[PDB]
Amino acid sequence: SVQTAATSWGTVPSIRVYTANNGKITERCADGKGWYTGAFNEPGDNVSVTSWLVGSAIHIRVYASTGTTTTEWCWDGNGWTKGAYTA
Amino acid sequence: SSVQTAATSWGTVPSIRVYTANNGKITERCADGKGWYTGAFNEPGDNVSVTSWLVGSAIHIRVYASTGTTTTEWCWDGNGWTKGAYTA
Amino acid sequence: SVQTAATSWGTVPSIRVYTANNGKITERCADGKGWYTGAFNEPGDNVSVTSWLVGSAIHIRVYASTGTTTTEWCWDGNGWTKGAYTA
Ligand SMILES: CO[C@@H]1O[C@@H](C)[C@@H](O)[C@@H](O)[C@@H]1O
Ligand SMILES: CO[C@@H]1O[C@@H](C)[C@@H](O)[C@@H](O)[C@@H]1O
Ligand SMILES: CO[C@@H]1O[C@@H](C)[C@@H](O)[C@@H](O)[C@@H]1O
Ligand SMILES: CO[C@@H]1O[C@@H](C)[C@@H](O)[C@@H](O)[C@@H]1O
Ligand SMILES: CO[C@@H]1O[C@@H](C)[C@@H](O)[C@@H](O)[C@@H]1O
Ligand SMILES: CO[C@@H]1O[C@@H](C)[C@@H](O)[C@@H](O)[C@@H]1O
Repeated sequence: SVQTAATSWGTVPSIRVYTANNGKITERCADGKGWYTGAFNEPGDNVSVTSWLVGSAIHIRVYASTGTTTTEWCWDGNGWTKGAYTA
Repeated sequence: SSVQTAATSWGTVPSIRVYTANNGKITERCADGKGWYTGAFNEPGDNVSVTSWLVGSAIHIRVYASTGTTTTEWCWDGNGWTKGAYTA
Repeated sequence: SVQTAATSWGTVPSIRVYTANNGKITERCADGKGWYTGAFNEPGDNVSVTSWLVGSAIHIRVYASTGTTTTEWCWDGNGWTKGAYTA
């Protein structure tokens, strides 16, 4: 099957669901209305996620695994960038 | 090969929910500050993820159950498990 | 492919990433000044994690699965101990 990971924040709430499918991770988003496709699109067969609020600003870390290599992807409001995580 | 689990918790007691995908079936184990018991959640799936949030003292849980390329969202809001609006 | 589970707490933040690799689950840690190897080391092919704060004290529960047997490991400030979880 496809593999998913989920995070949420606040009380509305905001939800982000990540799906690993055919070597690619994509993102679906809800913020109190309908679902929409998120900006996140990077390779992976396995995915985990965690998020935290710095005041009103959400920060997301997505851990994308292909073989024995896990790449950390960072959302800090402006774009998805590679993090310094190593195994 | 092995079962696949997802976990969420809330408050300081705490309350914990663990979801296990086992040979195409997802079941739920629960702790609320005593022992473990089997929860009301039972739906098909080979893969499960979960998130939860509090509105005051009221827990809201979203479980994402996947079979092949089809992900179904299940919603706990205090009364029972309902299918959610999630699509992909 | 390796399988990961991620949790975070606070606003720095603190992040823990658990990786199941060839029947071994290991832990990588970030507390605001780089990644280091954590004290968690247990057998398993699948891992999930949840954590919560009681005031300023962090508690972690890691669910490690081999076949159909899931073992819960507990961090409560001092060390990793066997939890009461069964299925
Ligand atoms: C506003 O942008 C949306 O929300 C952010 C928190 C991220 O999840 C991003 O990928 C998504 O497209
Ligand atoms: C500032 O560093 C960035 O954010 C931290 C919270 C970590 O996710 C780290 O790997 C990443 O490079
Ligand atoms: C009160 O009901 C128990 O706790 C709820 C929060 C849900 O996890 C439900 O499946 C479980 O049976
Ligand atoms: C009220 O709507 C329900 O809860 C939202 C937070 C979303 O999970 C949505 O898909 C679901 O149908
Ligand atoms: C202080 O010790 C570090 O942080 C704890 C919260 C645990 O993740 C432990 O395994 C790790 O070595
Ligand atoms: C106090 O009991 C310990 O912590 C609880 C929150 C549960 O994780 C339980 O399985 C564990 O034995």
